[PDB]
Amino acid sequence: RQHLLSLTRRAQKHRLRELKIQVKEFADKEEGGDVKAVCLTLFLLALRARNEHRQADELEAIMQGRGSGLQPAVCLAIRVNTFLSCSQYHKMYRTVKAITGRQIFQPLHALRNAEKVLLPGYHPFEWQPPLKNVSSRTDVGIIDGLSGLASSVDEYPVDTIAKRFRYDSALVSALMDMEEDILEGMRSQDLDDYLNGPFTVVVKESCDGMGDVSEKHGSGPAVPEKAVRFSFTVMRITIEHGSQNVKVFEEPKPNSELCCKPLCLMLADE
Amino acid sequence: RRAQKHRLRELKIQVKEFADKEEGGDVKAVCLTLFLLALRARNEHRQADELEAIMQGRGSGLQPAVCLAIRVNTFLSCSQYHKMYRTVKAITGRQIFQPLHALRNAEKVLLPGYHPFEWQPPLKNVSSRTDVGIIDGLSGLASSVDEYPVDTIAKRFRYDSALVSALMDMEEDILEGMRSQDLDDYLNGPFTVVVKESCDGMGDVSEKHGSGPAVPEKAVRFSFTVMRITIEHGSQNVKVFEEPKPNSELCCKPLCLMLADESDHETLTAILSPLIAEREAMKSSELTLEMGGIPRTFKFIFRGTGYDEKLVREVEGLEASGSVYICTLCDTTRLEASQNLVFHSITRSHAENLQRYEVWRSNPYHESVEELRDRVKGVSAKPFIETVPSIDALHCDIGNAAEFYKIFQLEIGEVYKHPNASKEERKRWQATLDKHLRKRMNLKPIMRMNGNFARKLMTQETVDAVCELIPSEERHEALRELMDLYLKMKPVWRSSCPAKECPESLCQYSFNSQRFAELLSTKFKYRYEGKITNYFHKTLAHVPEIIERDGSIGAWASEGNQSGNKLFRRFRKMNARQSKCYEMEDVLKHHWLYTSKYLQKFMNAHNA
Ligand SMILES: [Ca+2]
Ligand SMILES: [Ca+2]
Ligand SMILES: [Ca+2]
Ligand SMILES: [Zn+2]
Repeated sequence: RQHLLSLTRRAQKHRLRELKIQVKEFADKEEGGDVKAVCLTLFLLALRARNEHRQADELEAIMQGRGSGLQPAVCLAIRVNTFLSCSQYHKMYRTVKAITGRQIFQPLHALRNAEKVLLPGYHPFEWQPPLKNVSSRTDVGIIDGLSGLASSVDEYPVDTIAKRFRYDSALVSALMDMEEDILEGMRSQDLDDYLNGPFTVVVKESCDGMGDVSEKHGSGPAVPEKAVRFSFTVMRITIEHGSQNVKVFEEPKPNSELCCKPLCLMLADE
Repeated sequence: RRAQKHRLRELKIQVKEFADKEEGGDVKAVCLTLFLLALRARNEHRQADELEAIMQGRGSGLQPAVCLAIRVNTFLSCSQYHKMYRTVKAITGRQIFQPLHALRNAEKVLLPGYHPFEWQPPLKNVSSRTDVGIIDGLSGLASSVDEYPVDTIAKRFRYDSALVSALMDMEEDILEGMRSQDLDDYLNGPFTVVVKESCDGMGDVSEKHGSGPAVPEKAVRFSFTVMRITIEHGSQNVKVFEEPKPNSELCCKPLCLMLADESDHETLTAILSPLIAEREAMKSSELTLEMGGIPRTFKFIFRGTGYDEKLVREVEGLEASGSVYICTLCDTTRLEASQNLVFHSITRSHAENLQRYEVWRSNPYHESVEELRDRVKGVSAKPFIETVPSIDALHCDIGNAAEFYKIFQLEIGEVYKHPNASKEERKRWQATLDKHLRKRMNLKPIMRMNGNFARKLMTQETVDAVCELIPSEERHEALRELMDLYLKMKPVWRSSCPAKECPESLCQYSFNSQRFAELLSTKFKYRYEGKITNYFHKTLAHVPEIIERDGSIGAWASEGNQSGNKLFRRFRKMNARQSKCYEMEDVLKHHWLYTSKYLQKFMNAHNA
């Protein structure tokens, strides 16, 4: 009844009960069941009466997800490319939060969710004609690499732990990881962005056995331990537009450490 | 814009008339709280709180101390921190994190050799400069082809500079302490500081850079910990400050660190002679140091306690640990320890050690070696550091737990009935106990007995399990009672303040240890007839007096240093320059930072 900075959440509630009544009724009858946008514009106008387009634009930005927010993909990029771990990222998160007051970084589960979108096994795709001897599922993630290899005391002994992606799902993920660049190159070559022609991809796959990936996690020089990575890269995407082929996309630096996507990891002598 | 103006002018006139009449025309805060609550309704507390901030107006970014705290308590490199910085700056558009040079400037303040201080009287043989930070630990040790070849890289702070930086690091905390104790902020009483000393020779601090597991290299880190600060208000000493977690990873301030075996006694003494000179100089002086305006007079008490038995015996001039003179507190023989279990006193100081070494080297009464060594109770070396008579706690409970593990392996085999077996039934007994315990408690056995193993093994349940492996009828109770008493005893020393954590155990400890001694002496004489291990002498006979002399036993222990070893390795590979000269002062600087407190109360801001 007196002021509002000191009036608590429910004290203000009882102060403007009737404000809330009128605004909610008018909103959900005029905008067809909505109150967010109307109270948003209401506060924008009632603060812009004091010509504060700085704060107006800042608030429209936070409503547009751009500014002091770090959308989860961005924080995931930082945590990956900075080699942070989850406990350390949580330390930094809570510290920046408690000091600033804002929430500049995003919590861990908002990174797991934004990660699920970037691995393989998320998008719906379909082959034609369907792939012989290949499954039809579309949520196939990290398969065991042995591929159901017979592992008992009766068959040829094998202890090489190995993980991999399914080739088709990983290739689909690698393509929808660069959808944006595909579309940008499509525009740049003066092509109708609404096109679905037979895009000819050109991939370059390569395995290379590395040596001595073992360490010293303890008091002992454990053993020589070798690994083998099979990997690939989307070298060049072309389309058969008109009567010719045009590079919708060409890899800038083909043989770079961060354009060679991993596909299979095994611990075995090459 | 014009569109929404038209669309909403009705609500406009409605809300404006109603809010102008209701609260007096303060539509600003009214509509503010309106949209706040409306947006919170749909669980948008993120956007609601950031809008509360944007209207309040505050702290869009951080200040350099916080960024420094983050990259130190997160172990970021400089390339990585810069990468994160520029990413956030380009995405947000603001500048939340601070550039690297800002963090170097905010770092120059928290390292030692920044503040002014004044010793009065001056420190004998110590310089008077105040800006001496990281200096070569060899202290100008002559290194030519003609000298005793030394090759140990070693960095150190000057001891007084280190203490000055620690004190003006915990300035805010001890000011808050005086506030809480109903004293004056502007009081300059002679603050007596009580510092703990701890040196521990961590080993195998190397890593394979290329091919070849050849060389193992060791290290030594000498460090201290401000343990309490106490002003003498009027005619009483009030505890302005006490360390919450005394033997903790991150209050053991590093002071000196070197790459050299802990038992390379010449090198060790070459490195630690200057430090001992400095800590002997600053025992008859008073640090004058302006702290929050007004200047204060500090006055120190050093206590060397973070020493495992090995270094205690090495740097006090005592025979190696497997001698006949077992206790480093009382001069008694192992045989006489087993005859008389708990009646000993504490009678081995440092001045006594020096004087006995003088007796040895001089040999005043002209007697052969085997009665001279009785005269000098096993002191045949010149004492080097002044440590105090005390028992470690970590190694104490580990040793006692290993001895119970041995007793278990013996009871399984019923060594009492048929003694003197061979060295195959021994391993059989061991594997039996191992398989049995791994089956019953998922307690997978290991060789280097750590603290988790000792923690799990020393439980009434473990004896209740292993009791199902002895054909006897009474060894059951003869282990049950034994474990009962050992557990009634463990908190007394393991506690960081047994006076106000378990005073019943403390007032019964004498009776419990005496009964424990009787029980070992009667139902276990087949083992403790001669040899009794050192820790079953310390634990049994000296705890109820180490308590009355120092308070606790758990606080004055080496755990704080034993943990820091982790950090070292990490730093040495993640934050260093491989230069073999800079590569060690970097580790030492970063460890000093990590151990700071003006940053731990930033990385603990989420709680408060
Ligand atoms: Ca190769
Ligand atoms: Ca040691
Ligand atoms: Ca150690
Ligand atoms: Zn003793």
